[PDB]
Amino acid sequence: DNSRYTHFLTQHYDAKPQGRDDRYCESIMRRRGLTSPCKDINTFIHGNKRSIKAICENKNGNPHRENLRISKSSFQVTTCKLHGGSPWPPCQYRATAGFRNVVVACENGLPVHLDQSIFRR
Ligand SMILES: [N]
Ligand SMILES: [Pt+2]
Repeated sequence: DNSRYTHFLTQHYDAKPQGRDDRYCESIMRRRGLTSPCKDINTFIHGNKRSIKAICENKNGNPHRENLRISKSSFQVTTCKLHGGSPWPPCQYRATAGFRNVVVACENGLPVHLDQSIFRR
């Protein structure tokens, strides 16, 4: 099984978003099915899928806290934060474009969870 890996990618991977504005967040949250109810905060990693998997092995990661891993590389990311309001569509989102290392949980050398706490801030 890799269902938790492809689910991590649907929820937290966007290869090349072009524009990382409010409208982009509002669009992608709908496409990835995170608007029923409106997810309060969600982060998309950009760039190569290769380098995100490599976080699970010592090449591109370290141990972090209890169950997690933090990346050695920095990643282009966009955080989408809910304005208002209602936990029900329509969901408006504020986009914050960042560049830093990511915290994930790994299993079978694949990321299966993103720690959103480092992007709440
Ligand atoms: N996740
Ligand atoms: Pt998760």
